Amino acid sequence: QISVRGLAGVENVTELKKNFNRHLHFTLVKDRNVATPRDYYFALAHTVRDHLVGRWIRTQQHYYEKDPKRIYYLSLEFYMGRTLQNTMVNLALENACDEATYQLGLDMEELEEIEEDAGLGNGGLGRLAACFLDSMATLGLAAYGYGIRYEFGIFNQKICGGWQMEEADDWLRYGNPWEKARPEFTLPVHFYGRVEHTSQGAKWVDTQVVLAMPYDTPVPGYRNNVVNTMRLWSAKAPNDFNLKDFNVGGYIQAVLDRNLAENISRVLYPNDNFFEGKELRLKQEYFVVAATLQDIIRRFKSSTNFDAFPDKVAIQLNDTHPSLAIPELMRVLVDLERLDWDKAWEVTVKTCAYTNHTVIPEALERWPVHLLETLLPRHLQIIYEINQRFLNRVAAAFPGDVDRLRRMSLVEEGAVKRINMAHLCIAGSHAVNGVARIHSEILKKTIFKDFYELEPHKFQNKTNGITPRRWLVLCNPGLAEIIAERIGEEYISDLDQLRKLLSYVDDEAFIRDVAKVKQENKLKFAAYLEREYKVHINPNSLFDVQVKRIHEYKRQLLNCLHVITLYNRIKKEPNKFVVPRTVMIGGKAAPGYHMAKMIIKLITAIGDVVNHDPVVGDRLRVIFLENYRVSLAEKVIPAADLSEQISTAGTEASGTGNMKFMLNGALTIGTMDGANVEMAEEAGEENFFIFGMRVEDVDRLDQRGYNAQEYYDRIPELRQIIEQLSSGFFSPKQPDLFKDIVNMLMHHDRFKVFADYEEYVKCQERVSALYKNPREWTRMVIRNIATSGKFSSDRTIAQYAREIWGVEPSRQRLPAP
Amino acid sequence: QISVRGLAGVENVTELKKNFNRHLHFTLVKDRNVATPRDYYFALAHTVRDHLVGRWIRTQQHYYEKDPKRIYYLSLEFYMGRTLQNTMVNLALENACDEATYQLGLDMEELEEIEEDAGLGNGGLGRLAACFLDSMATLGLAAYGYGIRYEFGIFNQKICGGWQMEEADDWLRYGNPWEKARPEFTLPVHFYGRVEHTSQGAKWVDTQVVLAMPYDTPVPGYRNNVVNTMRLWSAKAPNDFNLKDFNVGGYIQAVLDRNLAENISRVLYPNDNFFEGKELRLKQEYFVVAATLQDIIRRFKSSTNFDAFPDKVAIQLNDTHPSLAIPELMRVLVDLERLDWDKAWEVTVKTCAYTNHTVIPEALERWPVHLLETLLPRHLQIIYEINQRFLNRVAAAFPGDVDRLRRMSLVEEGAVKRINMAHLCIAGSHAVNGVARIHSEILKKTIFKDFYELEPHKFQNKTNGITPRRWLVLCNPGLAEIIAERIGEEYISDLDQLRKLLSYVDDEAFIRDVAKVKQENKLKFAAYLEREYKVHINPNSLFDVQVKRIHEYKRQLLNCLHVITLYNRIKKEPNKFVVPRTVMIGGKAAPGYHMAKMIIKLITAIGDVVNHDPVVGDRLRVIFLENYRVSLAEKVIPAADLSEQISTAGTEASGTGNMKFMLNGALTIGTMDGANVEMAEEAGEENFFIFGMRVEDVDRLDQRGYNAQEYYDRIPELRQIIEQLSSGFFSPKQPDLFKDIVNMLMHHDRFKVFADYEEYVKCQERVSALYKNPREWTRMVIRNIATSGKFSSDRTIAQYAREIWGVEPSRQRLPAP
Ligand SMILES: *Cc1c(COP(=O)(O)O)cnc(C)c1O
Ligand SMILES: *Cc1c(COP(=O)(O)O)cnc(C)c1O
Ligand SMILES: CC(=O)N[C@@H]1O[C@H](CO)[C@@H](O)[C@H](O)[C@H]1O
Ligand SMILES: CC(=O)N[C@@H]1O[C@H](CO)[C@@H](O)[C@H](O)[C@H]1O
Repeated sequence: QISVRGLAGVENVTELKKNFNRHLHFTLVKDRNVATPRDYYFALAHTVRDHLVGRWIRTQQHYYEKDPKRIYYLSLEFYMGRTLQNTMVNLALENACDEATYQLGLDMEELEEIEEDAGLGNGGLGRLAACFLDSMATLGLAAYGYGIRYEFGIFNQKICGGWQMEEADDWLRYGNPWEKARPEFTLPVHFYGRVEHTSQGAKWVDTQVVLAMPYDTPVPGYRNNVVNTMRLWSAKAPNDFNLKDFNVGGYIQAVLDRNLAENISRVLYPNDNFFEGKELRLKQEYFVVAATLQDIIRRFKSSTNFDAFPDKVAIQLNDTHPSLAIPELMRVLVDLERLDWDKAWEVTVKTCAYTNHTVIPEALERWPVHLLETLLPRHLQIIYEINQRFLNRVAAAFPGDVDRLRRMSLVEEGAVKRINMAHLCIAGSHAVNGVARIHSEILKKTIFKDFYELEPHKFQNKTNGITPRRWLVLCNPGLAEIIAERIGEEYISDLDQLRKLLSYVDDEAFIRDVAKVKQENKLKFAAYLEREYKVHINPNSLFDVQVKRIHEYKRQLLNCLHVITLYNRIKKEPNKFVVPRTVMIGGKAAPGYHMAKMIIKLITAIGDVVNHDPVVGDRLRVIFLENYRVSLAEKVIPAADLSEQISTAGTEASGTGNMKFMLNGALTIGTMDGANVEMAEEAGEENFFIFGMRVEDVDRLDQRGYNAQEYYDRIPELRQIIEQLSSGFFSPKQPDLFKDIVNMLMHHDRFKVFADYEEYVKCQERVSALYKNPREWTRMVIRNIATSGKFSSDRTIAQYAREIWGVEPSRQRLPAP
Repeated sequence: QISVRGLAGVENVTELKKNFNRHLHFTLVKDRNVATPRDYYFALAHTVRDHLVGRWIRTQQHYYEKDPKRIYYLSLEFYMGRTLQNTMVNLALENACDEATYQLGLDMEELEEIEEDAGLGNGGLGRLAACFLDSMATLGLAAYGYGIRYEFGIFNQKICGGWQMEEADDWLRYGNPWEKARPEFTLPVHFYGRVEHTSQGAKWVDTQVVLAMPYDTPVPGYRNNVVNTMRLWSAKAPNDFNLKDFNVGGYIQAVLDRNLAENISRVLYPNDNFFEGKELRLKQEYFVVAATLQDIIRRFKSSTNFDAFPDKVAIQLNDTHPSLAIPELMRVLVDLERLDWDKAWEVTVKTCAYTNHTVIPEALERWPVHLLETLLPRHLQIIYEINQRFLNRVAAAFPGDVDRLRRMSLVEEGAVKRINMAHLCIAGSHAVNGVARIHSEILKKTIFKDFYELEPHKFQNKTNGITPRRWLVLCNPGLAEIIAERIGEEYISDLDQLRKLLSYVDDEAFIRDVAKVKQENKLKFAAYLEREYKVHINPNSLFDVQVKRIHEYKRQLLNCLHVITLYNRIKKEPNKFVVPRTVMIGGKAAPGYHMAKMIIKLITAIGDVVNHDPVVGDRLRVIFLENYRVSLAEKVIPAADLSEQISTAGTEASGTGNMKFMLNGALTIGTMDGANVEMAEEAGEENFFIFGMRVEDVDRLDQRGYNAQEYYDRIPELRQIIEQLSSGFFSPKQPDLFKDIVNMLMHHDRFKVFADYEEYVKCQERVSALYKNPREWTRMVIRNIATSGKFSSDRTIAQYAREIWGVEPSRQRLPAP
């Protein structure tokens, strides 16, 4: 039992064992003779859950009594992962439960592996929302996460014949012990219908009604007894009209068709940085917004002058997905509360804040007018009015600038009329932020330049972060322990204290412990790999890892080119020494993203060749990590030596995986993109492996005109690789299998893979040179870990609180349980 | 607190209050400040449930140890109603819980009204299965009820403008504390596909797979610590093929289409005594049978010579709904276990028993061959083989009788080929029974005459019954108490002891108590009527009740004719004295049964006229009891004076509502149909109000030819009624509203309403004459209650056990909890 895992004191262990047996009997209705590992997992989950309830109830009672300003984080994604260990960590019950289960003859770590991941997110955006919820609770903010309870989260990825196969993530199959259904708080949501203009105001009538049933999940802060709530809405059909609309096609059919309204919360769209304008997605977006706003207003009216609304409520929009909150708030205030437009607008603007997460054009939401027209007629009218008044403001500030007017319009003209949701968000929010310094600057200099010129005060930066609880203490206890031994435990909730480790960079003892922990993590992971999936990696090789969603801008393809280069160099000089490497690439491709699926096949195709070449031996291995998800991230990241963050400069808004690797003892090879810039700034550029074009360089190349052929003609090693791909060297039975990839690299590569190839290969050689010197590699690692403090989501949330929401974070512990 | 409700002893009450608060806090996550009545209901339900778990686990462990013969009751319907009070009654916790909640400042009776009915049945057939489960547990049989967990049970009936409106019964909305999901025991069910004949046997391949997930509900016996199980299957789509069948229409659509396989357990077909040959119904029937048989075999292989199978297993088929169990058992034994046909057939016949519940032709299941052909190709082949071998047996016993062969064939020739499931059941079962003596005789003399001649030994009778726990102790505690005061509590599990009450028929004290209880029940119900539904009945009037499903054979129309007769007689002689009556009619009509819906409208239309006629006053009231269901039956039956059981002789197989009224102190007016015959036999015909044609009389009339016109021409009062209906007297704004009803009564009444009119009216006059003499009315009531013992489902189950299943019932209490 390690120090940071809490105390396992007599009374506690005895009490836990007692309650464990209680739940196994009464809750699961089983006895020790027929109980399976899953039964034991659930008995433990219910036992831990019990310790959470008391504090959950008083935290909420507390907010009712003190009535502080409330923060509502709206997101269509919350990538939570597993909850058991995280709950134990935050409640300081890990060692007690470990002992209690040990005495019951059970291995707690094998029980934890039974829990299903709550994968209600695609990647970075969804996981950021999860880290934020943790930090808001740890900082004592009266915050509520609001989203959708998808019955099917991100699909489980299977690799068959080297190809990605998708299968439904039935995560609720065995039940979810963490959520609490609150059917009593069900709210109605309206769709379709038409607008009627009456004597006093407009009325939205003849609508289809769908019920929103909330499920609450507790979010515990770190050892402060604060337990906030994440409320997820589930779609339910009403019992009437969805059957009472008589004169029709039969009783049975009417009941079966209920699964037409309930499909709204059925599944998560599996896209990462890609907009898909489907009606079902729009319905989901309005569903979460409509239900949430009614809940917010209801809670407020308990706290009718809405002038104080902005003082008691803050609504944060995670991307444009929940952008309809702006016109919906206006609708309720104008149509239902009967406030004058101007007054309602003032309240709305002061209440909403918008966070932008990307500059990629194919990721921006632009909804066709005909869709909004049919599904939400009243909102479309409100949007037109907002646009009209906004453009009048622009025209007054920039007289005669007619092109500026069309550029800033919320309504985009063309083949099909569309509403630019990003423009909607900027107009209706008092604050707009990017997620990394370089991203926020790009927003002001390019994409939102016109808006910045009109309202410079709205634009801000809030560099992303990750929670040190899940991403250090939970997944890397070994490291957290050796750190605690030197500087105490205070850093867990004050990551900046990791800087104290700088005075240990020359400590022979510490250097040895740091390296020891990494080695243990690698052996641990190397074992998991065989135990599950039967694979052959060598724990002595350099663990080169690139895990994140598969996307062309992420450039998994550049990594592939390097891997093939290494392979060719070995075959050319077989008996020459090279630092052994285990290259691991993992990530999911969106089901309808062809090129992404082709990239996965190439990676496995390369492994098929490299992993079975006698001459290579155990000097180079290429493994594709199947079903990359939060729980897998918690295993591979602590075991990594090299972190690949190689997106084309200017494409990765921030990145968060980069921060996770830095905190866990891996060195980083990457481009000056997103948060990589600030990470290098914090650690010192001489302690980072930076390469490739900077944003300025990419722009030059575009002015010039990118011609991949040039690089192909002047770089022999690159030419060889392309010829191997084209000739079928990696696909014997299908010679032209990778023709699309080659065609893209050569004629229409929007991300300039070839442009950074030479610089990349050279930088990688420097990485291999340092790995040869264990002591110096580890000292550089220490300098990275020691300067990763700025990337704690606690820092990020404290900035949102003070600069956007107008609330003060607190580390004060709540009056016990 | 009344005696029969158990003890409320210090330690128990203290413990219950403690656990109540425990669940309210930890389970519901609420505190006394925000808890609603529903929250309190759930805290109490979980508290009572806890006392059930211990015994449930040891009962099952007990069956595993002693390995007795097991009884499997297969039914597509289980009309359970509410579970809270029933559980308390059977565990002897009613007074303790009453006191415990009282001390917590809560009214337990108002909490009980919050529980939703588990309406997984249509009427008599489904409720019989529920009473049987109770009796099997009370008699210590190792029995399991197997059915389907419909997410939508029988629709909730609303009356709008006098018409029936249907709305979805979302009974699981707030959760079900009584069931326990057992996802670990999920089993696959196959559909479609094709048959392949290989070297060694036939193979069913290329099928669609649907998963069957079981949910277990505890069934406690009466104070014997026995807790049996009712396992209900829920449909689940697999995560693969229902997504892995690549090369198709999109990821999102594939996930949404999962609600194509899961629709199997979505809703209960709302038909009572009416066959609807839809594919979805056939899928439900096979779904329950396939999942159940695999579960049975699996449990057996734990108990490979299947020769002992019939000694360890008994399968009871409730009607033909689960008839596919016969060919499915053969399929598994022949195709999977590789037993020779003859051996497999011997086992199947000795294992299965069939109970027939009706002789109405439109209720008999006859599935089109093309349906079975496409959905279950292997089963169709097995059915043909069974038929072939059965007909060879018939041909050998009755040489040259070619018409007998076509009459007995399982395959029905004609416009469309169909399989007669009843013939299938008789051929593949070792016992076939009717549900009342007269019904069982009709089966042998008519419908199944040919089969009886071939195998006389298979035909039996098992008169239906009702459980005295729910239908006396639970719904009429007042009566159970005054009975217990005189003869003890032993009768609750030995109803025959009620005969001792015969020696109290002249007891002035008892006569007074009996009448007092009825009066209290009527006041109680008269109040409920106003509290809910705002209505005006008078507690001093005779409560004339007819509650059951609306159907032409049940003759609610004959009752209507009498009601109109009374009304007309009053209008003719306003100032003449007549015994005051409150006529109550209630019941649901199947959504697609036009005539049934028209009958409901007529009843309310009559009330509209009669209830607002100044001259009538409070002498006659016509009320339509909305949403008749089990919970409503528990309220109205104890309050009834007159029970209407007036089906056309030979149409009501047994009836069970008739038994409920008899046990609760109501006199009966009825035809010699179903169990009415045996009830009159037991009580003495001079203590029953019998009228109308007997079965023999109906047959004569059919030989003759039924001509309604004759009765219309010779009965002035009847003529007047028909003319009032035709002229629009009961539908002013729609003069011909009831044209269909009149047309039917006059030209195509299959149930001869007019033929029994005169006899009915006269009998009703005799009922009014006796009601005028309180003392004599009550003495006759006592003679009915005292002779209702034979109708306890404990008697019924004991007979099934000894004469069909080959097992001995036991009243021995299980070794405590
Ligand atoms: C942290 C995380 C991400 C984000 O990784 P990036 O490299 O920033 O894209 C994606 N998926 C999972 C499961 C994560 O844990
Ligand atoms: C007992 C019962 C029935 C059966 O009544 P019959 O008059 O035999 O048709 C039908 N419905 C409910 C809810 C019952 O309690
Ligand atoms: C649309 C979307 O998911 N954008 C992503 O948001 C996360 C969290 O801010 C960033 O780290 C990532 O670089 C950016 O691509
Ligand atoms: C098909 C069907 O529901 N038949 C019914 O079965 C119940 C229970 O046996 C009988 O009481 C009733 O008279 C009979 O009509």
